[PDB]
Amino acid sequence: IKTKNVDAVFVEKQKKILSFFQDVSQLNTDDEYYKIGKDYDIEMNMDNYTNKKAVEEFLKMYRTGFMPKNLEFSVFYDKMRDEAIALFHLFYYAKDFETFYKTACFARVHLNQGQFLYAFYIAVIQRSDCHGFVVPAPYEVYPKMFMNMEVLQKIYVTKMQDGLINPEAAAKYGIHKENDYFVYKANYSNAVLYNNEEQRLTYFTEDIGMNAYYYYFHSHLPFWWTSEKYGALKERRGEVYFYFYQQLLARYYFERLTNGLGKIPEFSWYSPIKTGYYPLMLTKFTPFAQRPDYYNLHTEENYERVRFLDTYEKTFVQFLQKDHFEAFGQKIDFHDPKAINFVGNYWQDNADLYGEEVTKDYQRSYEVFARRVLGAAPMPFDKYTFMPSAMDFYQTSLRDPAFYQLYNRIVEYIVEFKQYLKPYTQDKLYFDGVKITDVKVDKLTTFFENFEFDASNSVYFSKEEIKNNHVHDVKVRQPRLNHSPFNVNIEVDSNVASDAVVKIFLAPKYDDNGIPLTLEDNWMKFFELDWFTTKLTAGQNKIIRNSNEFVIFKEDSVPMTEIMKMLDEGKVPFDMSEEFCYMPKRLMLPRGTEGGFPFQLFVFVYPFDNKGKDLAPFESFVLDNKPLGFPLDRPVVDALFKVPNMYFKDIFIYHEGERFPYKFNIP
Amino acid sequence: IKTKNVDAVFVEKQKKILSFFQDVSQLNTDDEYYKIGKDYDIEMNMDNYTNKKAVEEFLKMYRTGFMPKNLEFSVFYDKMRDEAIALFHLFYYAKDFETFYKTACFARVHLNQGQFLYAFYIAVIQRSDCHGFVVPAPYEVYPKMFMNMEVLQKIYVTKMQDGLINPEAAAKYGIHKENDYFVYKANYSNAVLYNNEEQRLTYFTEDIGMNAYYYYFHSHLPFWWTSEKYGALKERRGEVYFYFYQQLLARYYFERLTNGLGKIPEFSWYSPIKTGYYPLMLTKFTPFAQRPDYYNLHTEENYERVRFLDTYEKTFVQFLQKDHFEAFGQKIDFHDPKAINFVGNYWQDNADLYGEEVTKDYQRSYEVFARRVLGAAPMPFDKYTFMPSAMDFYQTSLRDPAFYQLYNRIVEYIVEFKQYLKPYTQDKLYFDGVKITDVKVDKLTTFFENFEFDASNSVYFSKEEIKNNHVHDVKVRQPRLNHSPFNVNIEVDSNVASDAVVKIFLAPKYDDNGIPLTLEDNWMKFFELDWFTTKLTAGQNKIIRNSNEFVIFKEDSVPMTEIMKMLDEGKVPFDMSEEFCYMPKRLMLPRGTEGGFPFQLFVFVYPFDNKGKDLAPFESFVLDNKPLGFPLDRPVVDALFKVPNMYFKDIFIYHEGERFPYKFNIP
Ligand code: NA
Ligand code: NA
Repeated sequence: IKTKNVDAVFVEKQKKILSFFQDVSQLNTDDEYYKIGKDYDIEMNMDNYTNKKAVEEFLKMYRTGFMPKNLEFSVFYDKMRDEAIALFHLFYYAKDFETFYKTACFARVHLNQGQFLYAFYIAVIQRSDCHGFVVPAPYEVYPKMFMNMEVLQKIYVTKMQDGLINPEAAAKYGIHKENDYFVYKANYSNAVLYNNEEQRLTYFTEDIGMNAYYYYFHSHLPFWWTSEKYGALKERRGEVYFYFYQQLLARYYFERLTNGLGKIPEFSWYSPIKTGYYPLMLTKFTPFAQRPDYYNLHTEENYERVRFLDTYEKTFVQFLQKDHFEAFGQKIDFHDPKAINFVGNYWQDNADLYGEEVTKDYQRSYEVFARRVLGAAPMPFDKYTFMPSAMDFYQTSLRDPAFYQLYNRIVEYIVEFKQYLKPYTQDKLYFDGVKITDVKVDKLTTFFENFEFDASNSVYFSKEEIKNNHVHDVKVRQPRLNHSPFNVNIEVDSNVASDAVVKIFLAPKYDDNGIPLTLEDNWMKFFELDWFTTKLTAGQNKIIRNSNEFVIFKEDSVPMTEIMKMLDEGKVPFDMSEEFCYMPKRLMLPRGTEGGFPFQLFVFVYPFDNKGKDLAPFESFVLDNKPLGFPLDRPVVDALFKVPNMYFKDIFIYHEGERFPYKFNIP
Repeated sequence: IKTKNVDAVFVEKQKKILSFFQDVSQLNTDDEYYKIGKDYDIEMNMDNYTNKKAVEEFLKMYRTGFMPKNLEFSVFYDKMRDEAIALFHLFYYAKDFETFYKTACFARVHLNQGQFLYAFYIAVIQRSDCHGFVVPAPYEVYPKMFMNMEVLQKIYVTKMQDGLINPEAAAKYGIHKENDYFVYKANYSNAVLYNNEEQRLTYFTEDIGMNAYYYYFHSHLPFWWTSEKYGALKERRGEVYFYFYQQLLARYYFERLTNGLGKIPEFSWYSPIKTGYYPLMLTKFTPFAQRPDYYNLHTEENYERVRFLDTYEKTFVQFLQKDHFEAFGQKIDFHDPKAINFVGNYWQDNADLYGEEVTKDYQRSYEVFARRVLGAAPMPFDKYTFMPSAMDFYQTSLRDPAFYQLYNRIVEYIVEFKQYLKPYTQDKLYFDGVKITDVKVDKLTTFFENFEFDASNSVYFSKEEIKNNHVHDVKVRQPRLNHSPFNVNIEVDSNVASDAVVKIFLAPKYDDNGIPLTLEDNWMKFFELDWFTTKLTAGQNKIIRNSNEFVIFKEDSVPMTEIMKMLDEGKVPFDMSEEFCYMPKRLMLPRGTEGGFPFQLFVFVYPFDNKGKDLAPFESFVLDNKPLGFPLDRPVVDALFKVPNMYFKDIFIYHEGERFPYKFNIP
């Protein structure tokens, strides 16, 4: 739908990129990438990389040996990570497109496909020549990680059988051929297993968009890499960390509310953890590890891990006990809101915490080991051989209740810091002579709709079938949440011509007992929907803002084949070219109820720095230096806070149509 | 066997020394030491001590009162320790031999014998005039701590009875008279009790040599005393600590392997500990404390102790979290391998950790309290009255599985530091133009053989019997492990005349599942056998090294009576005069199996600093400043490591003869 135009030169480059996301598990020896790949000599091309040191390091490490082709790559393990990072450096410091391309061809040919794709996807994102380029949605690149094993197996069965043996029989199982695609209907995990109440939320926690979303978040801004590239953004890194989780968690909490599930559970490393996770997914070697209910974190195997983790926390508790201290070669003062940077970087243990370009093995990650122990897997066999859990991958992390429980813990500690900050005062927040006299919102209505994604990358083909470009294409379809578009009409009385910023937040109305929600202690349950600017004339004004224009969300990724068609028309998708790392639009609202679950909308209008000139979106945010999530980035005091340029509207989220996703999947 | 010659002046002094290790529990009032002892006045002789402050402190403390004669001294308790240290200062700062001697005479006469012997043994070792002198093996001085109570009681019975009542009946019990010695055959603890699998290792963990060995290690270099005396060695103290345990533990792990017992168990102070220890030993007041299986460390009595211990560890975890920090008035950087000193001193909490000559009560020992809580004894009655456990003494410490579990924990934390160090590079380790083309090793064969030790010091005599120099002498005999001597023939191709160092390590082949062992993660399971130097000529060379010449081990101590005979022949034992603090030779190999348990030998040849001059052993090590355990003192990367001057030979440890020690002790 929303597109953008592109010259034949961009087209050739884009198709070259996408060729690496096409048949990922296998090698076409006839194909151009293979000829290039097989014999390409990095050493002879040394002067075609910006950074000799990087390439040397790569050749060293590579001649030493990388991970093998049959294993499962995860970034959370040292040696694999380092291999990946070196490969990435290689892609990144390539002189030009051509060399980068030749470098990929090599790596595709010579290396573990998981490692390669991790590296490449990030390089494409992070390279400056490649800004403007497009990467396929992660569920197409790694489809095996966006579906339960039931479906995956059905796919393999159908392929072994070279088609359906009894079409009518297959239809009972949600399998049918549609033109030259085989289509699998896919149920969420709780259609087959309801082990605890968390399964109530599967349509969210398993939603291929939510998971892809987290995968983008990491890809844009990996914990091991410095934010150097982004210049000024670097000094805000910590801020972005906290914001991302605090937002995600708020959105998650909304889902919880509408399923009658309340606040996110706390755990202790010295105690068993009540909430299990039974992953219904596997790998060519092993199944993902399961965590039974009341799994005891404190066993022989974890004793040392727990020590480390306990210390990592106690250390931050000590920071909170002083207000000003020296850590990691910086001098920190918790009265300073800019210290959020340090705090965010502390918890993520990222490159910017130290002054470095990449993290080092001895700089041990709290998140890595939290994930590792929460994951409940047995100890890895060797460095390349471990039992995967959902927290070994960004594609799968959102699937485990424990994920939210972990980041909840971290975020909470970060707000323990936020308490140091002076609450915004009356006269910091006032917009003199402007008043929001009314807010009116359209119908807020959620629903489910079937969605298909191309899952072909999961299918293995034959020597003979590959040269024949024989087609066995696979689509997986499942109900995914969506909502109807809606308008927010804001009526404001500006005394005077002024330029304003309008901000829109969604928040809960009551807690799960009907206690109405007070800002004083519920400010962090506010989810930001929109940020925009408006000319405000004297007298009466009215802004109309449509949920499609909301800046914080994106449209669904277009499939590769569709992107591929658009390229022949000098076209490319807009949203995928620029706006990929945002939350998908359909998920903005939690699942409402047939009778209208109560939330509230917080509209806030405040003075914009004129510019004296015309305005464009991206730099317009950077010109006003308000902290992310303003004015709800720190504790509020209700009475000191409320003001005429604020408005709170009680709203109701309805749901229409079929309420349970499995009803779509009925034979 | 290996002896050395000595003038009549040394002889008189040596016999004077040994007279204090002769009848230790009783006083001969007719004897010369007593006459001297009883009336000797320290105050009047004040000007015969180097250090007035020391002697004053002694007289103060002594007039206050020392520990009583009937109790059991341990160095791990404050007040007793301080008394000991003061006594030691007195012995140490004596002007000359004569005064030192007069000082001992006094202390023997006036003080607790345990305290006295602890003090004296160390003073003899540490005094410069006394270098060259010889101390009896600890199992002769403290025989009660090198045998189970069954045997001790048999000794007392036979003495009360003034001999054997029915020789034939006694023979059933492993008791018989042999000339004028009464001989007791002694079984290891598991012949009478197999409470858990650790009992499989008793022939090692109870071996009187291994235990004596640890006792020497402490005596040479007590945690409470500065390494000032040893000059340059002081800056290496921490290094020696880690090395000693890391070596001992490796040797221990070997024993584990050949008994099918695997890796050393981890514990938690907040959890019960699975491995019990049932000491079969006692004291004139009480039995040693027992730790049942699944003994809970976390009870009211230990709550505070655990806090302290937990903190002591968390503190080091924090050091690891920074790489560079200030602690104990030093600035530490963990990228610097010399920081090992600080690290070793941190864990031992020794005098050199602070800048001091002796430790102070307020400088609370991690090892002391770890020992105390692991020991499972109830809380001491008063300062001189406690229930002993095997970890209250260096003579007994090796007997408890918990000992290895403790030092394992510590060592592991220290290798967590070792990860900071940059792995030796290809060109640090290469020996250009030299190549080990072959290694061939003789038959590696272990066996048991009966060993006797004079245990007479455990026998109480009569007023009448003492003046009559009536003889009731006691020998304890038990099978102890040994092995056949063997040659390592190393074939090397030196391009050129060079001087080299050869090093020999013993290491495991597989883990307990048959996974072959990779240096990357098994470097710390390498046990160093030999360090020597060789002229290497151009063309083909071959070094032949015999296990007797291996520098790291020693021959068995000669008994006092035998030493006593040698003195009448202007002779003294060589090994006991210089080489006492080394591991006994017989234990170098773990117990093999009748069919050949697999290990491997690592030979490594590297360039020696010419000297331009002739070479002697002790300073030849100090001229090349390679860290202890080079090249295996830090993590290795297999591929970066291997080199032509290295060689790895698969080897097999056979065992011959009777496999179980109890079969020697059969009536
Ligand atoms: Na939590
Ligand atoms: Na341990």
